[PDB]
Amino acid sequence: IAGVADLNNMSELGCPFIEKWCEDHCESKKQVGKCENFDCSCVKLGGK
Repeated sequence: IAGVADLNNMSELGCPFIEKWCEDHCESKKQVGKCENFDCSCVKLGGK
């Protein structure tokens, strides 16, 4: 279960309705944010 056996996880093309919510959280943290198709991840450098 926890290893998932799935590739390219943090591509926003696999989570394009979720990238919005990750930007909203990581913005509060001064990060840019990205989605990993189940949760979010806060990249400190970014800009799409």
